[PDB]
Amino acid sequence: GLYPSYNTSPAAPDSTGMQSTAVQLAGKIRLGWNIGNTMEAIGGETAWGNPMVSNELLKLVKDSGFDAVRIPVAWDQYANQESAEISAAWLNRVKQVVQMAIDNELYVLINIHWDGGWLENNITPAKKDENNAKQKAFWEQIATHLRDFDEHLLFAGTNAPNAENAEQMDVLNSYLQTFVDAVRSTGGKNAYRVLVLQGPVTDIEKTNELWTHMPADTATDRLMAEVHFYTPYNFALMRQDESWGKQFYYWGEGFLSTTDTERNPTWGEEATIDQLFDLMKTKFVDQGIPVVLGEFSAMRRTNLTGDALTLHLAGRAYYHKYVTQQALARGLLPFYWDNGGNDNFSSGIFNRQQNTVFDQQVLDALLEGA
Ligand SMILES: *[C@H]1O[C@H](CO)[C@@H](O[C@@H]2O[C@H](CO[C@H]3OC[C@@H](O)[C@H](O)[C@H]3O)[C@@H](O[C@@H]3O[C@H](CO[C@H]4OC[C@@H](O)[C@H](O)[C@H]4O)[C@@H](O[C@@H]4O[C@H](CO)[C@@H](O)[C@H](O)[C@H]4O)[C@H](O)[C@H]3O)[C@H](O)[C@H]2O)[C@H](O)[C@H]1F
Repeated sequence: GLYPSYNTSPAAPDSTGMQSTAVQLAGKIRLGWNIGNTMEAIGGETAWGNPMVSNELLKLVKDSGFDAVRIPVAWDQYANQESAEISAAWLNRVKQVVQMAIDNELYVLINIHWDGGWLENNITPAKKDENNAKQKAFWEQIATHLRDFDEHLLFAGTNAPNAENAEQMDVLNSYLQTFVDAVRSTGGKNAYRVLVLQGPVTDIEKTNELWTHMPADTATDRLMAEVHFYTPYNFALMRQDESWGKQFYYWGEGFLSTTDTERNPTWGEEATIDQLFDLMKTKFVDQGIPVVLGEFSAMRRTNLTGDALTLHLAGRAYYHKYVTQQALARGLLPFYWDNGGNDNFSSGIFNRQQNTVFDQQVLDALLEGA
């Protein structure tokens, strides 16, 4: 025992408000919104330029057409490093955000995010034992504190674990098992809660290649898989050209340039999106395991001027509709990655300071795809 036990009040198993299976719950969610760069920000909830989460925001998210929110949460910076005890004040703040999301009739997925990297960048044999110990200690606390919420609340054990090979995959399977056991151990509604497990690098191709089995669960039919999606990188995230490749400003049938043609895609088009999603349908969905698509977005390039900009914006919108639509058609639940920014290279579709829509075009694209 590196750390004390935090499974200090285990409760009797409680199935009340927990009647849905993972498949049934996935049936209720078609469009999801990440509260990005907020509860996971290093330095505090407001450290990365977003205000504290308010009811008014969650209300706008609901009223705009989202069924669910994914809330990235940081924990390690709030914990005593000797004991792994998480601040009581932080636990209550997270609980409070969950409560308000569930009061606006949203499903809610809470994780341990990148979190400064303690687990995420350490899917390795040398770190396996210490990280399991912290995974267990944190999840005991988070689950105990959030135990009484009904099936509107789901937990995801990690964010984007960096497992690049079979030996790292084995370590990841260990981290994911530690998460399930920790949560189930607390009892209460946590005996039945739907949990979400992440694939290697949350990458479709690597998941298809390395994923072996789901963790063992004392509960029946209560697990989902998770991947993320930024294909093609050159369009969605790349901000400068490199020796290895050029940025794409434009994407989709009908929105390609004839003037700056080096800025059209050379890969990662519709057929590729289709092919990648079909891998997750076969590995998971077709086997009765839904798949959460926890993170996707193509950033805005507002450093373009004139018809270049207009064309980028059209393709950028279509990209979000196509991903949303083609993911839903295959049993993946799309959660848009929103960082709150309204400036160049950002992904915020709301203006968080005013509780209004900043990017109506991408909002409509998402809803149409939905
Ligand atoms: C899936 O991928 C998503 C897309 O990459 C991830 O979201 C992105 O997260 C990074 C944080 O990265 C850490 O967590 C993820 C790990 O994979 C990384 O290895 C870690 O480094 C965010 O970057 C942070 O952004 C904040 C906020 O400001 C920026 O973003 C908003 C935009 O409007 C603005 O123009 C950007 O400047 C940065 O905080 C600011 O920093 C400056 C400089 O010190 C300071 O003046 C500001 O006051 C301060 O607010 C921060 O330094 C930067 O790391 C991405 O914005 C986010 O999209 C997702 O986490 C992953 F799971």
